[PDB]
Amino acid sequence: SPHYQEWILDTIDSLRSRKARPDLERICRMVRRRHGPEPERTRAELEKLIQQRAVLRVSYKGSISYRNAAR
DNA sequence: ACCTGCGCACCAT
DNA sequence: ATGGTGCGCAGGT
Repeated sequence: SPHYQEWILDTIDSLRSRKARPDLERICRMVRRRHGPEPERTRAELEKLIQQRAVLRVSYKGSISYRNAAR
């Protein structure tokens, strides 16, 4: 889908907005419920966003989080 | 189960 | 100091 990048970035923003860690599990869970795709597909799309440096994967306070690079 | 809301301690700069 | 972050809950669907 052409909207997948926006789906993931909006999900990261929404998890930050409710003060929840944007980890892989919550990102995949929210994309599935909002839009349909299975976690395997969201994992693959997220990896593309990391290679494009649109999303940053960081370790923070002992766990991995994903950051919207535009923010 | 599912979801959102949030105070404030924590962390890099 | 700044100014973003998310634990550990409360509370609703």
